[PDB]
Amino acid sequence: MDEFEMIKRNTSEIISEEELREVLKKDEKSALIGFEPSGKIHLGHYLQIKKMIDLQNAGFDIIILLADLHAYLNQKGELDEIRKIGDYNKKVFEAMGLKAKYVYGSSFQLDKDYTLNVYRLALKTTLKRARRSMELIAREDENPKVAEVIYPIMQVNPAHYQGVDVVVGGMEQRKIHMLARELLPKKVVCIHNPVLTGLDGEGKMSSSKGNFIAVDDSPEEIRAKIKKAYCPAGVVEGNPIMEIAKYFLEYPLTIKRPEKFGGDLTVNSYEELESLFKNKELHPMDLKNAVAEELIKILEPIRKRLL
Ligand SMILES: N[C@@H](Cc1ccc2ccccc2c1)C(=O)O
Repeated sequence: MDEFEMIKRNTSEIISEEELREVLKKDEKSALIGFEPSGKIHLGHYLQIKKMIDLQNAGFDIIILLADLHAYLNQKGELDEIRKIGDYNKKVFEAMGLKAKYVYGSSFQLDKDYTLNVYRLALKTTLKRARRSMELIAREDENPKVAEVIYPIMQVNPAHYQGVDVVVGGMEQRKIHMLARELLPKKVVCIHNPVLTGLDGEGKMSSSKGNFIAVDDSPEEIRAKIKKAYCPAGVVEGNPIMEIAKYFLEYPLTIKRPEKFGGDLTVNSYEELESLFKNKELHPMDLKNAVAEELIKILEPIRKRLL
């Protein structure tokens, strides 16, 4: 893959690919991602950090916004607590091999000019649109709060995009990103990552929902987690184990199997893995065993580096 294709790889969308190519032509390029700090850093975060590392390899300076105040607004707790979690998060991303600069939302998001821009952009953003943009982001709430519609206008604040060529996030961010693209002086390139399915398989992988593999989980816990994971034969859609195989595993992948169930297998691409599986020629147990073991290896230097 040339640089663009390495960046494109495993992304759900790039807005736009022709803005991206324009950016690649510059020397100094910078890419931002923001995270509500999470108590556990899981494969969902790792997917995104891997993409930040792609960009880093392509010569981008990486900025990570530790979005404590957004996390406050999105009901994840008190600010001082969210900040400590953010410092943990920082440690985990650095363990992953990302070389980035880290900015804490609270350090600038209470400045008068920032706030004035929250208010300015609240006048330009409808309630309907704001609520729409948060459908995939908002904390579950029977009685949705005003905080919910403040969150996306804050996320579109020009201070976040000053000097940044590209913003990265999951597909759940896309409506907020489209709003920024409409409201800011400068259109920033959006690169969107896919959103991982939970181990249990209903919704998406989340720290607050107990359906995650944390990058620091021990080998034992990773096995037990992937043991109980949802993963039907021939069913590639919403299968977290196949997602793990697609997004984390290096190919060719040598799957282990007893001789009495076809013997050890080699798949030279995720494409090959997918057909073998969708043809009901690779059973869940065998895929599960192979994903658990390759994951442990993948994660080992991160978990050990975290000690
Ligand atoms: N909304 C994100 C956090 C988040 C908050 C503010 C941002 C500002 C600019 C670019 C990305 C940003 C991501 C989350 O769901 O974790």
